[PDB]
Amino acid sequence: GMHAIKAVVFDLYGTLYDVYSVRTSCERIFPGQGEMVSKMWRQKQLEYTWMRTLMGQYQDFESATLDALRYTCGSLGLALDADGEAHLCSEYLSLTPFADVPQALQQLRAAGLKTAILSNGSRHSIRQVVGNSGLTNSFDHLISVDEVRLFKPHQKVYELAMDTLHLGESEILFVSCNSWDATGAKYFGYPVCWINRSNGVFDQLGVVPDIVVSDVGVLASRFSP
Amino acid sequence: GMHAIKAVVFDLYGTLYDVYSVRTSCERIFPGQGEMVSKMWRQKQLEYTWMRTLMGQYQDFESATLDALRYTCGSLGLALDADGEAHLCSEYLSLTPFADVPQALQQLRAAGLKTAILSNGSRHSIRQVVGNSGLTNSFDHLISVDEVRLFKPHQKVYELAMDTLHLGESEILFVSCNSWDATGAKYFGYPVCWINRSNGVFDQLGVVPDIVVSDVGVLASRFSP
Ligand code: NI
Ligand code: NI
Repeated sequence: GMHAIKAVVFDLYGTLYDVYSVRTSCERIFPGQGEMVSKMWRQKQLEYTWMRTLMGQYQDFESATLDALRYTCGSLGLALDADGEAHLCSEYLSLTPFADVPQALQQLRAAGLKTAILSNGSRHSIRQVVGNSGLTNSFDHLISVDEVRLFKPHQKVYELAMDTLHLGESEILFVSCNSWDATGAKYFGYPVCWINRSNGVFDQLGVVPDIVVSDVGVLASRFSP
Repeated sequence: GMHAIKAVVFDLYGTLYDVYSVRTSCERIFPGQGEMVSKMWRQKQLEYTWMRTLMGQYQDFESATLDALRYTCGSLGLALDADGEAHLCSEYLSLTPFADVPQALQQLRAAGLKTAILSNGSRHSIRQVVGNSGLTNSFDHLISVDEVRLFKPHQKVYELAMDTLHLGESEILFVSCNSWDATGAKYFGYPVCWINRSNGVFDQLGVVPDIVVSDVGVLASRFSP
């Protein structure tokens, strides 16, 4: 009556879609160095979300992406012209979905559950990545931190899931591959499922995730129509 | 009147003291993985400070340091017992000052500049780092984030320098090697010095620092007795 999961809420980047899709195109421009440019870019992208929220300087995710691209190349000593910048950025809008995700999502819906994305992306960025993958019909709501002008893991961002879904905290399973994000949402109050894709270890940020699985299809296997 | 620099506020970790001085202890305990352990430990320490602040779950710098150390080891498959934690964690209370630092501090006071540390450190960790290196006399104020229960670069942290100095925003030159920290102060309102020791590039977080030098020694040489 208040205690059981009714909605599954996903982060977008790194749980549903692979942010290192962009390595292929970094590789073209910087031969030999696709992994490392793209590993740094993502890291500093996440850092800039954190720093701007802590500083009171919100700028949307596309902007933070560019700023992080620019730092990363200057930092690594690499020239990138305007056309490079433009193309590598446009590439964040067409990340590949992880291979378990489409079927996982059909089964979550088949088990009678609402589905939503809660993400640092702009409204546009989210619609591009989901739209470009053809999984537009798989989600009931697509929620952007645009709505509050603060990034994860600010507590006002997690609040948007329950307010959009009109559900209690215990009714929402928040799902993420990133520990620090599951941890934010758990402190907000949602039960949390950590996807441990990599065989790693949870953050020591004071909280143990309710559910741990190796992939979204496992998560899906947990529910019954 | 209220437009000229009167004090120099330093941050501690990575500007005054080398956070990688723990490297030799780490390499002894984890042979062949000591640099990695020292890099990741430090990076996850920073991320936990930013995470706790953003999630409203403050815990002091020493607690963060232990958390990060346990994460780091779990993540690398390195086992560590209770005594090894306590050992390595104690090493962080004894960081090594950069070469240039003590004499640069003697030279900045010799100009009638007030001098403070404003640090993410706890009241104990600050005293212990500054104290064990015998530099306690060179600072007029040791200020910890403990008085606000908020880590950098939250704007309330940067406020404490001007309140404790009883000075104007334009009369404090905040000095850090960490551009994200220099960036946070600048949005605060203080003029910043970015010390660029490693020879890199400043964050694309929308501000440009006011002075750049390569050393605190070089900075000290800009101030007349
Ligand atoms: Ni119930
Ligand atoms: Ni003046």
